[PDB]
Amino acid sequence: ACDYTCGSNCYSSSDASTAQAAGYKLHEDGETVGSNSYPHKYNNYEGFDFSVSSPYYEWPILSSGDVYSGGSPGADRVVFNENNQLAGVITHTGASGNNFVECT
Ligand SMILES: Nc1nc2c(ncn2[C@@H]2O[C@H](CO)[C@@H](O)[C@H]2OP(=O)(O)O)c(=O)[nH]1
Ligand SMILES: [Ca+2]
Repeated sequence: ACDYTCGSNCYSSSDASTAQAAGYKLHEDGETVGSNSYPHKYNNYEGFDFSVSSPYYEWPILSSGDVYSGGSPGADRVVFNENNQLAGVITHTGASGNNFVECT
């Protein structure tokens, strides 16, 4: 079973932790990758009720299992905070425009 289901993409807790670890390191080093400059601040326009405090940052999580290193980000993202705590896994899949919905 999936710990996080983003549209049709299936992720385990280990997949999320791995992506988060990569995103947080770039965050700490002040580096970004990709045309959308990931990781970057997640403003939470959606108003999701995360259990951890902000600021929030988003980083792509890939269905391929690989760690994001540039190129197409896909529709899924892991959201983490300044304390390197996982806030949630969200996706553009099933959401209108550039909005996000949480992965179930
Ligand atoms: N939907 C959404 N987009 C956000 C949020 N925070 C930042 N963004 C960014 O704001 C713009 C919305 O059009 C995009 O550049 C989007 O980046 P991503 O596409 O990389 O997520 C957020 O909380 N919700
Ligand atoms: Ca996996």
